[PDB]
Amino acid sequence: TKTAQMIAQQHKDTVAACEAAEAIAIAKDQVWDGEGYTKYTFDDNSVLIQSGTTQYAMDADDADSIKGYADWLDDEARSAEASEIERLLESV
Ligand SMILES: [Ca+2]
Repeated sequence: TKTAQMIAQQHKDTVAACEAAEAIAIAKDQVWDGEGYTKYTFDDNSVLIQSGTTQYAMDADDADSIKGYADWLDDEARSAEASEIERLLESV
């Protein structure tokens, strides 16, 4: 088991996993698009990648906010949430 996986298993909260990763990473790279991501590469060629947008604040009375929630969900969760999202939009 490589370093990135051990960090992800032992430090489930992003802030703690970040401390572990930054202590030993040989590279740190940013992905700017989408949620934004920070990539920590380790000596064993594993990589821990952390999302920069892991929360969403939805105003249920605002169509754009609801649509933004839907877009921010991954595809599988969006399918699970689709009928609720439709209910929300119809109520606006
Ligand atoms: Ca995500």
